[PDB]
Amino acid sequence: MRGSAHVVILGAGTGGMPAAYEMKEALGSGHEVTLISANDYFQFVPSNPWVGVGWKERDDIAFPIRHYVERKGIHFIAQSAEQIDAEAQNITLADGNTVHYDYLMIATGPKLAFENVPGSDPHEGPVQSIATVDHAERAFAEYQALLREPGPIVIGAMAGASCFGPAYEYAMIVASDLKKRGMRDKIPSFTFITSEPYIGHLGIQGVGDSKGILTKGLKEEGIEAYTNCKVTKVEDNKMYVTQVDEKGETIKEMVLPVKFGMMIPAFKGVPAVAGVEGLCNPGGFVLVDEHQRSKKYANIFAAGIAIAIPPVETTPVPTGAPKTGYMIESMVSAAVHNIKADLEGRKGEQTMGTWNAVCFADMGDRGAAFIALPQLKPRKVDVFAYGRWVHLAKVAFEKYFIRKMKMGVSEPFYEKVLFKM
Amino acid sequence: MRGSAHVVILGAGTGGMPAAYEMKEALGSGHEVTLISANDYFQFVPSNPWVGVGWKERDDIAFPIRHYVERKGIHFIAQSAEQIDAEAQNITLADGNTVHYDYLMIATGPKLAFENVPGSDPHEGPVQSIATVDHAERAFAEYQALLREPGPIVIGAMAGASCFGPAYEYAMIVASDLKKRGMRDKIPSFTFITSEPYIGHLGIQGVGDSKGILTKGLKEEGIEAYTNCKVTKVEDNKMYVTQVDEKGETIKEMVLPVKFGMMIPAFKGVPAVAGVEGLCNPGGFVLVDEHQRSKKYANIFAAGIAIAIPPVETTPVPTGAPKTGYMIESMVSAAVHNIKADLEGRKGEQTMGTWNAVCFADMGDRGAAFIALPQLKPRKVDVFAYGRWVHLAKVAFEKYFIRKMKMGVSEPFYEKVLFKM
Ligand SMILES: Cc1cc2nc3c(=O)[nH]c(=O)nc-3n(C[C@H](O)[C@H](O)[C@H](O)COP(=O)(O)OP(=O)(O)OC[C@H]3O[C@@H](n4cnc5c(N)ncnc54)[C@H](O)[C@@H]3O)c2cc1C
Ligand SMILES: Cc1cc2nc3c(=O)[nH]c(=O)nc-3n(C[C@H](O)[C@H](O)[C@H](O)COP(=O)(O)OP(=O)(O)OC[C@H]3O[C@@H](n4cnc5c(N)ncnc54)[C@H](O)[C@@H]3O)c2cc1C
Ligand SMILES: CCCCCCCCCCCCO[C@@H]1O[C@H](CO)[C@@H](O[C@H]2O[C@H](CO)[C@@H](O)[C@H](O)[C@H]2O)[C@H](O)[C@H]1O
Ligand SMILES: CCCCCCCCCCCCO[C@@H]1O[C@H](CO)[C@@H](O[C@H]2O[C@H](CO)[C@@H](O)[C@H](O)[C@H]2O)[C@H](O)[C@H]1O
Ligand SMILES: CCCCCCCCCCC1=C(C)C(=O)C(OC)=C(OC)C1=O
Ligand SMILES: CCCCCCCCCCC1=C(C)C(=O)C(OC)=C(OC)C1=O
Ligand SMILES: [S]
Ligand SMILES: [S]
Ligand SMILES: [S]
Ligand SMILES: [S]
Ligand SMILES: [S]
Ligand SMILES: [S]
Ligand SMILES: [S]
Ligand SMILES: [S]
Repeated sequence: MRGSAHVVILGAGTGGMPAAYEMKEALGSGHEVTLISANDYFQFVPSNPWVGVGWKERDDIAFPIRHYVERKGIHFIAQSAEQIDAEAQNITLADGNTVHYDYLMIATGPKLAFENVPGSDPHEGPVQSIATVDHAERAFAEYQALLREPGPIVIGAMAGASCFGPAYEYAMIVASDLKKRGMRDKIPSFTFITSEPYIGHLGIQGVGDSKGILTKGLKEEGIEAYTNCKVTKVEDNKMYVTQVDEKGETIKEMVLPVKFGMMIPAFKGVPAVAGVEGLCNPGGFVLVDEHQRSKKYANIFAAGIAIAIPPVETTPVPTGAPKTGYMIESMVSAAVHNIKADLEGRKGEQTMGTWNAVCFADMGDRGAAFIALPQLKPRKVDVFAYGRWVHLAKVAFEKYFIRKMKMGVSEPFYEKVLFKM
Repeated sequence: MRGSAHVVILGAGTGGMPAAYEMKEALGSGHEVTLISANDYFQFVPSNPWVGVGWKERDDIAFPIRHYVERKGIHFIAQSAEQIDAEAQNITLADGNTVHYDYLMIATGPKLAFENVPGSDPHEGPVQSIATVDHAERAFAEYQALLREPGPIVIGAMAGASCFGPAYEYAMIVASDLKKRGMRDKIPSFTFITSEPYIGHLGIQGVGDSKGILTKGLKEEGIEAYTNCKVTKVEDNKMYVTQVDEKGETIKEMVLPVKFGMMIPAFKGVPAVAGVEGLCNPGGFVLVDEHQRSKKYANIFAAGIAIAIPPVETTPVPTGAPKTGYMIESMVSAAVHNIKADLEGRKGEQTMGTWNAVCFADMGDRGAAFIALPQLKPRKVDVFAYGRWVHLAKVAFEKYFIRKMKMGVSEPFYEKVLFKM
């Protein structure tokens, strides 16, 4: 309402949860902050690969949202948005109720585009997913069925994927768990299929010695690896793969039987968001300016995987650059600051800052991590690390983030940097 | 004087220069700030290895101090301190004049302890030094004499050394320059001798894959490498080396002819500082608390290589941990803050923060760098990087630091971190 703006945050994930707390803290008691999300619980996404191999349980990485945001004055609606009318500024929920907003912050993350590859939906065949805790529990169930009846394994990343780290991670811990169960030698073949132009490209043209280190890691585990691949269909428990060369010409086709599989799908924008006229690019990603404001609607902002970021490279098989946690939080922080500014007359000048990608993968006793910025080479920081300490950092960060999501965030978030001061 | 404290900074190096500017900025017009140093010019130390192989000239890395600090209100005395009387609070200069102080900040850096190894002084034999621009110009002159009359090369680090990075760097660029001159095949032998327990220990128990990467680098260049070595004497152009095992027992002795050599010496405290009764440990390093205040004299502070830092490890051949640029600046910043606090009644609570080591080495087209913290394992950050980007960062940092040393420093120094914002 006038003088008491209603700010709605769509999606309670890595960007949306923090955004709700920060929005409420920034606006105070004079404004209404409503968080709307498809699930009633928060999940810590980077832990999903561990759930998928049974090293972690749902209860370790997820928790009910309601009580935590409500005690901060935030209204919570555990309902999926089905439709967004940007003119009337109304959101239609799954149950048919309508929520009005004065400002909308879209943090809806990715639609997992299984439809790009017929048969690839986790519910339609042997190719599973670890993108969400629901999918990862199902992936683990299929992993156990593999343990009962050993057969070929295929893990990797589809054409259009932008999130390659977790595929390597999942391949490695699957291999590790198989060894730990004395079951590794029962596996007929273990294949890694990726749309990357080379191993360890990671959608960012490589970082540090990612290529050499990931190549050697897969070889150490007896995992045969194919790059420049796109999967055309999954059918009769077989994966039809087409491999191209630098100029997109087919250099071979393959048919791989799959008893147990996991391919990271391409990400698109979720339907309620993509469905908003003039809001998104053809992928369903929100077109925003440097202030996280939609280029079409001045009272719509976006952060997280939901926003569109221009490519800088074009690979033989389509691939995308990842949108990772630290950059997401900078997007959120910026959106909250600029919305508050709007409420108080000013144009917020805050931006996301420099593009960066940061990723941590835990293999059990040791981890791998990278940091790359900015997007294009030569970079200011281009590092790849491996060791027990990376594992310890992942464990520590997970504990911290989950606690923050329960206790609330003021907050210039990453002051997890005073481990210096 | 009372109500107008006189603050003296001893030594105009990596810590002392910034300290003088920051002290003056922090105290203002009501207090006198005097900078006293042995040389009338500032030099950028990390560039010395390049001078030593002729890739850089003195004029690229050094400049006259006087006009730059004087225009900030800082008094400059280009004279070495010979004696410090901590009771009377008087400093005796080389020319016999005496300077009184109310507060003294010691930033005198290392005494290069050539006396530990008879014959090892650059002026007494073939073993040269790249620790200072004076030494590096002499090292380069000897390098040219090697070019005229090829003979064996020995590069490395003495027992008690704490600064290993530059030895590896110097070995690598010497090898590289020899190749570029079509002179590499004329060299009878190229040996690397270190007190480290293994290649790439770096006095910090290794960082990232420093061991594997430095080992392979030396092998690539046809440099034969010996660890756990101490040099007992240099005599008749021969280096007498003793190699021990884990328990300090001699496993062999060697006599290496040397036409051209460069060994990083052990560092001690400079004589004027070490000579102050009760100020220093037996190495001549100032004993300070976490606030950079001498444990004996409350109006004496210290920062940089001059302070004592307890060992965390004890190697078969004595070695030390390095004290590098970012930690030095945090020491300086702390000392300045706590001295100002003292002037205004309070006890400054500011500390150096977490121990860390950061180092950059430029090989020409590509560089190697590391970051390690804290000192003891398992670390929070333990990274080793290599690439063209490391080279670009070194080049950039040198330009920045030198410019800052001319323009002055307010200043919470490392905001060379807003390459993010
Ligand atoms: C397996 C995996 C591992 C990852 N590892 C890392 C890592 O190590 N480091 C790192 O920095 N990043 C990592 N990422 C990338 C990225 O940080 C995460 O994907 C992150 O969760 C993205 O945050 P988000 O807020 O944009 O989307 P999400 O966290 O997915 O949140 C989106 C939210 O919106 C909700 N939603 C969607 N549609 C609707 C709708 N119509 N109505 C209401 N709610 C809706 C969803 O339920 C969800 O709650 C990982 C990604 C995955 C998939
Ligand atoms: C070859 C080399 C490479 C290095 N590379 C790196 C690097 O890559 N990264 C990094 O972070 N660190 C590096 N270091 C380590 C460290 O950062 C430097 O040694 C740094 O210069 C130390 O700063 P300081 O202020 O303690 O001493 P210094 O910079 O040596 O300054 C001491 C000053 O005190 C003066 N002085 C000494 N005695 C007296 C006296 N009696 N009276 C008056 N003045 C006196 C000296 O002339 C000098 O000006 C390098 C060291 C060396 C030697
Ligand atoms: C985070 C995003 C990236 C993708 C996710 C993770 C992918 C899986 C990683 C597989 C790597 C396994 O392979 C491992 O690599 C490193 C090489 O750097 C080796 O380790 C080597 O360097 C490390 C330091 O970095 C040293 O501590 C170690 O002593 C040395 O041997 C290991 O001996 C090898 O076993
Ligand atoms: C900064 C303090 C440390 C000491 C100072 C410097 C010591 C000298 C460094 C010698 C290293 C030379 O050896 C070099 O190492 C790296 C391995 O990581 C290799 O490079 C490898 O990893 C890098 C990334 O980190 C990739 O960009 C590269 O494509 C890959 O081949 C090079 O092919 C090899 O030539
Ligand atoms: C340029 C700054 C990078 C941040 C590095 C320090 C600590 C944070 C690690 C990165 C990270 C972030 C930011 C993060 O938000 C996240 O969760 C989605 C992770 O997964 C575990 C991460 O690993
Ligand atoms: C933990 C923070 C580390 C700082 C990294 C970012 C940029 C600075 C590089 C380190 C460095 C410092 C601090 C530094 O003071 C210095 O000069 C003595 C260098 O030599 C070139 C350095 O390489
Ligand atoms: S997935
Ligand atoms: S990702
Ligand atoms: S990734
Ligand atoms: S990631
Ligand atoms: S040296
Ligand atoms: S050093
Ligand atoms: S070093
Ligand atoms: S260094």
